Amino acid sequence: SKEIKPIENSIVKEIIVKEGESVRKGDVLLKLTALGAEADTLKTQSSLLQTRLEQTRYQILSRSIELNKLPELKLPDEPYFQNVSEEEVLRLTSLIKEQFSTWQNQKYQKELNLDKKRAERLTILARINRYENLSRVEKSRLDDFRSLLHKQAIAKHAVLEQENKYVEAANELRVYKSQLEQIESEILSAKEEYQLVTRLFKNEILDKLRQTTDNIELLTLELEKNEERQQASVIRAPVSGKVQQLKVHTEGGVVTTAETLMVIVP
Ligand SMILES: [Zn+2]
Repeated sequence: SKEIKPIENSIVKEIIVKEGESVRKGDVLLKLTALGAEADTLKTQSSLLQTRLEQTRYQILSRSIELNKLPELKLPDEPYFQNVSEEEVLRLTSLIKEQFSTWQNQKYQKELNLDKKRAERLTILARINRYENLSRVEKSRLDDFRSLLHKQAIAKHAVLEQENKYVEAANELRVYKSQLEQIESEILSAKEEYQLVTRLFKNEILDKLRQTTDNIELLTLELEKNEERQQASVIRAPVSGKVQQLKVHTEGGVVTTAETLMVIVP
């Protein structure tokens, strides 16, 4: 007495009723899935898996920053990590290893420069000490010399050459002191270069981790829509009675909203 049509163009997921079967109002007759829903959901799920792999990547790298060494490169076994291919895991671990290696090498280069500057500073300090001691010695010998001038116990020539020696010592000292100031400045700059590497690495990891979080959020919303559309529609008997004129026996075939799948009499 009443015709049964699908609310939307779909695929016959399950045929529960047979021809001539008696059903009550509310009994399930047919379950349908909307066309193209499973493929869409599959796509969204794939994207989710990828984004989560990336999330794992940047989490591991952040941890490696905190440890200055890589943690164990394994996926946690959570339900979103149930359909991961060997290729995806390999790609993940390779990416992690390569980024960590590059970071470490950059650090080591800047640290190398810094250490070179430190060694140079040590050398400069040694020279400064040397010529300060030399300067003072020549100055004292010269002072002893030049008032022997005023008691005419020494030649002017000896005085001139001692003054020459002292002057050279003092000039060398001044030069190396200036060099000390400059190298100290360069050491400061080198420290800032060394620190900048890890600073930027840490920042970039935080940024990417945030991005993956946002992406997981949006993809989750899209997945929610997909799951809402994909969930099987159930057709329940609007009245109790007999199933007649059933024109559906193939699971997996297409039915349209204009098609009468069966009638329930009366
Ligand atoms: Zn001379």
